[PDB]
Amino acid sequence: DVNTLTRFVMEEGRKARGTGELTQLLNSLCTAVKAISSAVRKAGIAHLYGIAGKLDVLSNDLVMNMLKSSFATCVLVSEEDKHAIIVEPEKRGKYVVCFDPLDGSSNIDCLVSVGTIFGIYRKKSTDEPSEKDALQPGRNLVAAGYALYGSATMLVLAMDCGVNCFMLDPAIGEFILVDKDVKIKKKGKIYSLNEGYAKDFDPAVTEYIQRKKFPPDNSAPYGARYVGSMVADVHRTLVYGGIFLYPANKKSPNGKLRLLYECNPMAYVMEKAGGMATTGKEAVLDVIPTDIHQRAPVILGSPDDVLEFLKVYEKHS
Amino acid sequence: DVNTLTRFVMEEGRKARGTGELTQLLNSLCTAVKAISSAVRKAGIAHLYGIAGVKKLDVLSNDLVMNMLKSSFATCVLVSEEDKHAIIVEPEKRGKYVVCFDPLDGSSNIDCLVSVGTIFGIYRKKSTDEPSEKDALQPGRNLVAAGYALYGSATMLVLAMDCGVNCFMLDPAIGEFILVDKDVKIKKKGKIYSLNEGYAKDFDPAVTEYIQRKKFPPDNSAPYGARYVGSMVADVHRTLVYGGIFLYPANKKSPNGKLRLLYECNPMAYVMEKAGGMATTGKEAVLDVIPTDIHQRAPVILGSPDDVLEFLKVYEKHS
Amino acid sequence: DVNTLTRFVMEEGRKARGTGELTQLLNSLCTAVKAISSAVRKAGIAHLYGIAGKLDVLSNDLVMNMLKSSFATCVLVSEEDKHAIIVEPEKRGKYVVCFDPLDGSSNIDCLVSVGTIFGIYRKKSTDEPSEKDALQPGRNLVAAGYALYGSATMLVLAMDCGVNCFMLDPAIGEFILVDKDVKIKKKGKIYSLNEGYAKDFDPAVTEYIQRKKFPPDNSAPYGARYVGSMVADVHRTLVYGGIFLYPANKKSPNGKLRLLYECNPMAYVMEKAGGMATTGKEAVLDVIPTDIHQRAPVILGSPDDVLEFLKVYEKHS
Amino acid sequence: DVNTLTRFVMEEGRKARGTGELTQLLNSLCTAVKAISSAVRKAGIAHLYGIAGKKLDVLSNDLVMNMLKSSFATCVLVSEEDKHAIIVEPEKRGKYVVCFDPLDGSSNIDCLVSVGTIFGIYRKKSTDEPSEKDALQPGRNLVAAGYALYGSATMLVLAMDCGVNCFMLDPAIGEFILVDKDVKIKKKGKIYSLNEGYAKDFDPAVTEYIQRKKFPPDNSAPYGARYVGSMVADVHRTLVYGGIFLYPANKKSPNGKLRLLYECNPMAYVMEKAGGMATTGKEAVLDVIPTDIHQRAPVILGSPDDVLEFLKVYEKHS
Ligand SMILES: Cc1nc(-c2ccc(S(=O)(=O)NC(=O)Nc3ncc(Br)s3)cc2)cs1
Ligand SMILES: Cc1nc(-c2ccc(S(=O)(=O)NC(=O)Nc3ncc(Br)s3)cc2)cs1
Ligand SMILES: Cc1nc(-c2ccc(S(=O)(=O)NC(=O)Nc3ncc(Br)s3)cc2)cs1
Ligand SMILES: Cc1nc(-c2ccc(S(=O)(=O)NC(=O)Nc3ncc(Br)s3)cc2)cs1
Repeated sequence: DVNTLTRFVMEEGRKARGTGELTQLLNSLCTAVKAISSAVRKAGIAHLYGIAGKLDVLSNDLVMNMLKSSFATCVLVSEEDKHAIIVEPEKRGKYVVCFDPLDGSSNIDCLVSVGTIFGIYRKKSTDEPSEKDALQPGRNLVAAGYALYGSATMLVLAMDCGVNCFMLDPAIGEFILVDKDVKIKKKGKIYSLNEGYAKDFDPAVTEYIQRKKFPPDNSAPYGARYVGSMVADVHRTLVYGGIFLYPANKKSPNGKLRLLYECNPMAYVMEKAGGMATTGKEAVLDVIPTDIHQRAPVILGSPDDVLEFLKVYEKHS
Repeated sequence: DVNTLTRFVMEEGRKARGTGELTQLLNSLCTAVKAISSAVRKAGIAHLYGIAGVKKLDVLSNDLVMNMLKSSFATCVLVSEEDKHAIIVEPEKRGKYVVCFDPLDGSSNIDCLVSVGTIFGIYRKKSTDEPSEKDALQPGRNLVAAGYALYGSATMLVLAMDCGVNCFMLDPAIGEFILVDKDVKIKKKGKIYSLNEGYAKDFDPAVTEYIQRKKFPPDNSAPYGARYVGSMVADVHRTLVYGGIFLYPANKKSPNGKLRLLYECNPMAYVMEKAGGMATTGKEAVLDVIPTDIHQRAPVILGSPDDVLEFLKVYEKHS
Repeated sequence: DVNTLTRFVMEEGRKARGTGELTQLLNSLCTAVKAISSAVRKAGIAHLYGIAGKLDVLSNDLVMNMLKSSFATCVLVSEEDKHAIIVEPEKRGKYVVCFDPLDGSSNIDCLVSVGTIFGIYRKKSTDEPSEKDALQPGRNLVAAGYALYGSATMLVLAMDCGVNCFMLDPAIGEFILVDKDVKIKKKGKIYSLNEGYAKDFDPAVTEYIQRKKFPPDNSAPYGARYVGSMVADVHRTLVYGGIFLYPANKKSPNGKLRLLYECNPMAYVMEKAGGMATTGKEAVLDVIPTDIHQRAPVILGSPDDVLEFLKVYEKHS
Repeated sequence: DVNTLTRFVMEEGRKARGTGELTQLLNSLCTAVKAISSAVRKAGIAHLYGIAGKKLDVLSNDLVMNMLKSSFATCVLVSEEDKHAIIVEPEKRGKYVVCFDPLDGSSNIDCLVSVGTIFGIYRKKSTDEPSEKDALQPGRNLVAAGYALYGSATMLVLAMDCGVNCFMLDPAIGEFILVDKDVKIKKKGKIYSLNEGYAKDFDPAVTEYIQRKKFPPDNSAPYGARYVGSMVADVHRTLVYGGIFLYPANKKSPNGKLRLLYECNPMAYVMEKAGGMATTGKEAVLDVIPTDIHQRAPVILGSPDDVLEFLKVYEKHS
């Protein structure tokens, strides 16, 4: 029996007897995602080229304005904005949203896959809302996921009930539920990172990579895949299994990806799917942030693959 | 002044005073591509999941390309990645062109929504014999037109002909390919290398040396970045747009590479060379290989000319 | 501040502190309507004509299956089905829905406007669901409206709070609120009926129309419009004012249009917009039905116009 | 075997061994029509209502004007939206003259009534410098004419010397698919179409003819009545279902209401190529020699038997 994202979320929200605010949040977010998808696939591009005589900016505006007008949020943190955005009192709800409106858009000139990442916290304190309300560890997440604008558009939504995948049918502008209660493979056959930085690798990374090319137990070498867009690489990791790494290097001694709106949502999706996500020293979701734009190293994916990396890492202290 | 793919092609064809057959070819090809794009983006998927109470995409794409080319009255021999033998067009629909295509390259991993694409190469039938598979056994040098459609974050048709390379963006609101990049030229040297390094234990020694030169530059230069989508159209297109180098080389286990010459290597080599880039097997230009089997494989290394030349120096250094 | 149908209905539903079932129903119907629109605009027709080598039934299937799977309905009455459709026990909700899935589709070969008409009732008794639960007078309506597949696609939704109009943005599949709390003109300048059947007119109908063409005073005659598709004609009546008639005559003493899923929803929209809708003998919404497919004469529109018709109608009674 | 509009026109163009200029015109027009369709169906309206924080008839006119100019096929363009004819700049001049109504019926688009685009295409006949006079040709001189109907779906009807062909816009791929080949209208229909709101102004022939439709003197069944009020919608129904369409003169419109250059002549061309008729009462619409690009004309068109029946009544009243 068919189901849509909005209907699925309403049915779960009613079972839980919530106020409805989270459903309003998510529905508004979905409206923003469908709007971004339409622009990313270049609907209307003919008008820009004169038929009748920016993209990361528009995506950010779409998310900001739909979340503000949902009456469900109070603090908004985006990759695009230096400081947290405080929702005006007459539109304030109880939820905090950290998002990357068009992740990977730096290389969008080659039509690489792009996406939107989001993580949702409930505001905890009785104080007036402020940037400090976004400085929660990932354990505190209420919901997280991403929209992938790849060969098709897909929304992956992780909540405490698990992970579910919804395909955008653009003929009717509806997210169709296509993969329920998704679990990642225990172990995969693909590893994913920028090997251009081989010169800067920690020794633990270098050894782990050598095990994938020259397997010590006589198994077959892993394949290598690296789109260079986090949402595409993570979603392949979810679908086919395997492991994704953005460890520390010389240009990025704390890694390059951002903790609040890149690492935490993907880590949350992995763990709800039976996967893992580590910085090397701890779980990503346990990192207590002190800066909304702070960076974090990330290694995630199938549990056997991450655990193997952690064994190698532990060997190097 | 705005321009669309069809009109751009009509204006060039009229200037050249051709019969119109090639324009009819290209127009039918674009229609199948618009149909492929719509299925790839999962238009109508709600019906598969029971909203009202079916072929895999590579099968449907092959049917779309096949049926539009046959019904274009411009073709006589069609080679597809999907079919063991060439298709001979029925006499009442026969035109003068030979088309080799890959209808949905990269679709094996479309379950993760990776970029996919369509690759095509167009030849003039040269012999006066009855049309046959032998008419597709032409070297890449003989191509009249070649290109690809990339179904990525957006859909783009790249069309290379003797006049150069032009890029057309599909506006899905109106189903028209909008001309957005005219007479495109690749960077002389790039900063990205692209290949499956998981198989490093099987690398040819020249591939091992060249890749290490990229990671640990001997001249104190900055190392290159690495990108490998695993879908040829996406990787080659990034190579065209940002410059750099793409490798699917031969090794001991794969002495002739993995990619297919007629409808993967030749069309991309033609696009590269028209953009001021290069494309080599290691031993020669890809477009100079004289094929003997429509599904034969070929090693390919392509991209910015300085990068390809650097590879070829290393390849020669290993005798 | 932008608003969509889903967001608008959730917000009223929260103010009203309801269980959420009605919001679930309407969201499901909305999805069916987007699906009908896509098929009506002939998306994918290329495949029907061989590029790779019914419409009213499909629309009926879309509505039936979306409503059944909403867990909000228990009895479904459609123009397309001889008997009421009883929702299976494990999916039964509290609402009764009467609809015409593709009204006007008889002339769809000429690309005429078509539409979907719906009316929603609360099941009143605790008995086992049966056709009898749909035999409520239009006065009992919880919500009613229509979707018009015209030059664009619009959903007109009438409830106790008034009538609101939503434009389908097909680029993102969202119904945008574009006209809030709409009211009909007190008096209009357009009359609408099939004059080809003039020889069968009731004598009061003949006189009233003659007064529209040959006003006994010094005013200008009314204009005439008749699309032949009820959703199209009633929506024009709502937007521009005026009067729409499908009256009774000697050969059709009860009219031809159907009460449960054409006359009552349109009469309800009219009354919530400050209009009127009469059979000649009483308000349409006061008719107590005895058969789910029963017919009812209907005259509706701007109140001064409807009241003028009743004046002429009394003279011949 | 499937066929599209562009493919259908090229194949006929190759057979005719013409230069390609008309094919270039028509392809450009079809591109503007798809852009109009997308706008008319309100794609992107969410942005106009603030999702991120031109009137339709003006936009449509811009789309046709700019696509035809850039086609290198036209020299004089006449539009319902512009007071004077537009002369194409010299470096873009081709041989064709185009009269069009970019969004006919848009006056009542607030109620989502069907709207449409009407076009008629002429070869420039005079060798003088291009000017407004190059559009003052009788409809008999048309090379191509037709319309796009933005109704429940979008359909393009194309009439040429070879006959009338109907193409359905599949919005999933932005392609016009051939769905009705070489269309012929019914010899006689059962629907008449006109604004009876002007009954007090009808001349006696119109009054008698309508009375014959409601009270048939042969005791046959009355015709049904339909009047959308949008010309493209009413004419298309007439073409598909047969019957008769009327917009006669009245007191507000002593020379008729509909426009000769880009409403009456193109529909008259489509009707006659479909085996129908289209008359002013005094002569065939296509025989009227215009003197002013926006001049009006009375029109009665549709199935041949129905028009011929009207003309007998017209003859009876002298
Ligand atoms: C996939 C999953 N979703 C949830 C979930 C979603 C939303 C909430 S909520 O707090 O927003 N409550 C809420 O919406 N109630 C409602 N009343 C009427 C309507 Br209609 S929806 C609570 C839980 C849990 S697992
Ligand atoms: C981008 C470029 N395209 C070409 C090109 C394209 C097509 C041809 S052709 O042989 O097909 N001739 C042809 O179509 N003539 C025509 N007659 C009437 C119409 Br309308 S089009 C020849 C050259 C060269 S560079
Ligand atoms: C336009 C208008 N709509 C209504 C209306 C609609 C639905 C209902 S309801 O009974 O379904 N309750 C309901 O949905 N509660 C909710 N809780 C949380 C969320 Br999120 S929605 C009640 C009233 C009145 S005027
Ligand atoms: C449906 C119908 N269309 C016509 C028709 C259309 C266009 C012309 S034309 O003068 O433009 N010539 C022309 O296009 N030649 C071409 N050669 C190759 C290509 Br490719 S196009 C002439 C006649 C007649 S009935």
